[PDB]
Amino acid sequence: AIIQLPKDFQWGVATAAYQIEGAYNEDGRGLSIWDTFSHTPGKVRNGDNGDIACDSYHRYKEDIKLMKELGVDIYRFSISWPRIFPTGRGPVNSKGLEFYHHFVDELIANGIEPMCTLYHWDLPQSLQDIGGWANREVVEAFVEYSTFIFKEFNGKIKKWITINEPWCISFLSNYEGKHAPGNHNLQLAVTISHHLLLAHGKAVKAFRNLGIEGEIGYAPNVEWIEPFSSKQEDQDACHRGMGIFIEWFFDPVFKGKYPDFMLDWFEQNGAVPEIQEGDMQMISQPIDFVGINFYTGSVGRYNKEAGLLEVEKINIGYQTTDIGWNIYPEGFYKVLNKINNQYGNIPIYITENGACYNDEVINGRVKDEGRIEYLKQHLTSIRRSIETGVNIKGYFAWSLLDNFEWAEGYDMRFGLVHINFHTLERTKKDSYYWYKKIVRNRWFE
Repeated sequence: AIIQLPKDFQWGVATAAYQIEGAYNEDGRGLSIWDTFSHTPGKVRNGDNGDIACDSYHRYKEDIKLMKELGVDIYRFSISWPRIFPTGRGPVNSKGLEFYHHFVDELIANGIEPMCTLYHWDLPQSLQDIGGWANREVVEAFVEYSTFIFKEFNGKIKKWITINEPWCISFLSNYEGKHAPGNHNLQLAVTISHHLLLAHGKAVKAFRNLGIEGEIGYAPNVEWIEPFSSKQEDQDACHRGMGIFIEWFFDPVFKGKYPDFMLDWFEQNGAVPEIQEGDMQMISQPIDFVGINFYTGSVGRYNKEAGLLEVEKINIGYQTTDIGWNIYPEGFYKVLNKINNQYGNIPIYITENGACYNDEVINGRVKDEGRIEYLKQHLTSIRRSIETGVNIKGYFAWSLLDNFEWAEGYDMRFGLVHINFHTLERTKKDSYYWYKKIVRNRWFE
């Protein structure tokens, strides 16, 4: 069966600063909460950290050459906030600011549009010292940082993401404690989630006010959770299971409200977001597009002992990637429909989609056919979604390079390009060559 993507469909790859850059204490860069966290005993598998990573701070021209051969239209990357403002505020670090000027200019020189994520989890440790995202001064510090970057790049970067995956920044980082800074407190996570939406809306209003050229959105991750049965308790369990990703972070942006079923559930569990007057009006700024990060899904069954949301996620027969995530391309199609039906025809970029497969170099080749199959399946769901009328503009494969995968360290590879983390040698995988052909041909079988 032939799958054909539209002529105007945009192809990209995506990375994040702390995951690839390295040079963590060079050219004036201050520490982030992920520097602190990954050097804390027991927080990252194998004691990995992002001190060196792929060393893409230095080798960014070698990485840009990889992308021109690949043929992508857009490159999604992030800016390290503590590389621009080592303390989060105050004096600009000139070497860090010029690094991204050299990068963006060389990108455009090679014919690649930049898409910039302002915040991809590397909060300056100086700001975490005063409470981090729990402190509304850090929200303001984000606006001032974004404003600096907007003005600094108004000619060159025309696609912008404020906050990447606020669900991870808040709940995964401050309730489950698995990501930096590693707290375990539901009320704190609930309030931090509100502050991230506030930081986003303020960054958006700044973008408008200053008349920056281009378009701006944010990049939530979402899952599809299919009800185990028609029983109401299973329907509600899945409503909650997806609502923590979708309604909780989309309703404030699109409808100016938090969903009542989530508010009531949180309240029964002792948490209420601390909303100050004018917050909701500031959150609900109009955005140009939404970035969807999608990897996985499941079937959900009500179970009173299944965590806070009381939903048991069941693998009813999916393949899994090497990090253990269900492969559920039909869920991808369904979740995009859910979003289109609830929030309208807003433009959508798939700002992340990819698979962990830990395939090694053998005779100079990486035979990662599992990754090719994953990409085929999710690009098929995107084609189905476009035909159903979802306003999908492009696709970013996660990731260009194998990189530092947060609490999993270097052992969980997502790249199209293999990285020897001892030698920093790059090796194009089979999926790189496949993606290259698909980006050019715009069809596959």
